[PDB]
Amino acid sequence: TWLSDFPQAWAETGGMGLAVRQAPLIIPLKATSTPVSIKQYPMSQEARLGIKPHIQRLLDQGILVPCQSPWNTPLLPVYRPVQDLREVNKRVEDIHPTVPNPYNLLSGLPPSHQWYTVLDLKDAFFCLRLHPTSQPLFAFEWRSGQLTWTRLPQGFKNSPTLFDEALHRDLADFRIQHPDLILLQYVDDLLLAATSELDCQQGTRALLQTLGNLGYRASAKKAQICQKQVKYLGYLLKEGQR
Amino acid sequence: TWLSDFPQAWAETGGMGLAVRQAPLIIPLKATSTPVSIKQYPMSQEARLGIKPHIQRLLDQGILVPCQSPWNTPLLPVYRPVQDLREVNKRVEDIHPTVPNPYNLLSGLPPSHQWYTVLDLKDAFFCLRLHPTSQPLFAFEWRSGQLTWTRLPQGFKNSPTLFDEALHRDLADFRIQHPDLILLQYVDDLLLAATSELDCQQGTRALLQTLGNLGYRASAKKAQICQKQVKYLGYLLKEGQR
DNA sequence: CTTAGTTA
DNA sequence: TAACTAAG
DNA sequence: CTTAGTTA
DNA sequence: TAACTAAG
Repeated sequence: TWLSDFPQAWAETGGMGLAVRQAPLIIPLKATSTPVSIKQYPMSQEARLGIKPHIQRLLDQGILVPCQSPWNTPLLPVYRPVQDLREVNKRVEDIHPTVPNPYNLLSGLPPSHQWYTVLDLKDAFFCLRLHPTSQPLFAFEWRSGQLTWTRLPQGFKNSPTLFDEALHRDLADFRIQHPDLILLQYVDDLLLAATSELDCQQGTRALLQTLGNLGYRASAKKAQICQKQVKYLGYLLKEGQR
Repeated sequence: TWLSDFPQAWAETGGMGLAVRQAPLIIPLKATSTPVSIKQYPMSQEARLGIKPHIQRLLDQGILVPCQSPWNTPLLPVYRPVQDLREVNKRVEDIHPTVPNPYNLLSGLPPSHQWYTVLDLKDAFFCLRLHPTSQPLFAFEWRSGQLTWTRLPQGFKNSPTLFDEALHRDLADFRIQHPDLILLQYVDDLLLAATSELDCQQGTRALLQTLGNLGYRASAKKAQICQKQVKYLGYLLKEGQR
């Protein structure tokens, strides 16, 4: 089936992603910013044990590395690790928000394309590398020393925009090679639209092959492939309605 | 002095006023109104004894009379009697508010008239009679039976406007007979302005004589007569300033 | 006393 | 939501 | 855990 | 002013 033909494209089979064509991102600070080091709220053993294997997996994957940084933000003591990056966000230069609202994005769907494929990318932000100069920005304490992210982190205010822009650059060629297909991108949520079941299945094969090649990974479990009706961005797409 | 020449004009000497040229006022109700009878909150003996001689004086003066009315509003249990006429006010037809704001009224004072007389009328509203058909509107309980007002009452939403309009009608002739004088009226607060101390003193004599004749009474105690500087409506009038 | 409107 | 504030 | 924004 | 509410 779909899973077997494209082992590289699916998170289930291809391993953790890494966007090989994308240069490691440099994150510019506002002109007056200096590092802020916020103390870690003491964590209960229950929370620590809950979070631990997630931290170990990320270390194993090279997504977290040890560091010493003048920056520090807290992990929430209440599992799965959630970092409060608000004080970092305040010190990072704003970028223009280029991610379209879903209502506007969907206006780009013609009544002519009614065969749909929906993919969502797994651990999307983690596919984007962070330049070593920007890594220390995102440090947190783990017990003893600090760890930090080598990839675009959750909770960082510019992650959705930077990811959406990176994927747009990576999929520019695909769009050109398949000028009849409709591809909607909302950060990590993709909808491919076609006129026929055949166009859709050939399109979908090409999109998966392309994604896998670029280093992105889709969720095989959640994939809606070549259906006349799909869920996308909390809409039900059917009869060309919605 | 001023007090002796005009015994009729001063509250101190002329007795309680009564505007003899003014027809007893009829107070129109809104189209859907019916009487409201609000129970009297029990009054402490302390309050009752405090209020009593005021009530007796008003009865002696014919300003309050006994009655039986389907209307009733409460006197406040916490001296000097204050009637809560809000439920009556809600049922009475609105009139246009014609009393100018003091800021606008004072704009009518030319730099040329800098000799001032200020009078305030004592118990102004009580000078205006209420038509017997409208008297029952304002009834309250006194202990046992009801009493009501035979004159325009305090706390009634249209009293200031109706009084201001009535006094304007009564002083229309005076204005015509003294076209050089400036007369400002703000309900019961009057300012007469003149070019010279002589004009002011002759004007003031005429205004007092006219007021006394019409049945209004000014406070001799508070009167500011023929001064180059006076207090009027919480302003200090001096040098033509304010 | 109750109550319409504002501020905390 | 509670507390004031100004009023009748 | 803290905190910016809304509602009560 | 207190209480929620959604977030990082």
